[PDB]
Amino acid sequence: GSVIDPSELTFVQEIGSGQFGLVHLGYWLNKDKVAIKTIREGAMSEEDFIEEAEVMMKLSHPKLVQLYGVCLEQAPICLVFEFMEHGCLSDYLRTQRGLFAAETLLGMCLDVCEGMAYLEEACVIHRDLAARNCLVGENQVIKVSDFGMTPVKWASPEVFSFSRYSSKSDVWSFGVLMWEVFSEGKIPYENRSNSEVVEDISTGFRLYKPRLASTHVYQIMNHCWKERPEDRPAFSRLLRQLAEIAESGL
Ligand SMILES: COc1ccc2nc(Nc3cc(C(F)(F)c4ccc(F)cc4)nc(N[C@H]4CC[C@H](O)CC4)n3)sc2n1
Repeated sequence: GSVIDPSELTFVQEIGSGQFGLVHLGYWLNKDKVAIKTIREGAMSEEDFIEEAEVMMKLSHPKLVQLYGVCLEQAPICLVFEFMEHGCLSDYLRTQRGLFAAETLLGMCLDVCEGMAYLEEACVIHRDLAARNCLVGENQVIKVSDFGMTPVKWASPEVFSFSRYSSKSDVWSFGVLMWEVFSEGKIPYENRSNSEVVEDISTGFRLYKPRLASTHVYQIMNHCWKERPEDRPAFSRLLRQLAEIAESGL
């Protein structure tokens, strides 16, 4: 990827403050609107932070966020991404609650599923798929973000007990992301501790069917939440199941 000099960035407004660093609305070259992600000094190594960018810069799909480049010269170092006009999906769903047709919500799931099928094919495991790590562009296009990395509520049981990450553990997470979309940004397992969530899931409890989700939609969420990873569908199959409902039973 392209190396960006710090002098080429204009920081306009701080919009986010995470564990791994700050996010700012900015401009590159006084031209392109960008989301600038500054590393949090100490909280993560520059090597790892940079390697995430490298991974991302060679994964090209319409439903995966893109970078303009990396700014290494002046610490704190940063990644420079394209600016997604409507911010993160979890917040978007929350602020637009009541203004969504079920068809639109299904389309958002489809967008995320297309990007995840691409990642799955590339043998790239996300590890932290959640509405909070998806972004909203124009005409409500959803892109997957933060997908180049090396939250118990989105973790499959084999992940929360044994750290067995896989594309099928991403599918469990996608099921929870589907629940977030159809509940229009509710927090899954609200006010429950990790111990309680683990126990509930190990018991057979699953997130309740949201009002805007049809029976078929909920059947698909549940297939993502099967106990054994091998009983869950791959993203490339989920994509077509989700598309078939868009015609039939919403
Ligand atoms: C991978 O990092 C990236 C890449 C691109 C990108 N684009 C972004 N755009 C916006 C736009 C707006 C907005 F202001 F235009 C906006 C806000 C609310 C709303 F309802 C509608 C629009 N808010 C935000 N907020 C951030 C979301 C992600 C979070 O971790 C940090 C805050 N990002 S972030 C980003 N990160």
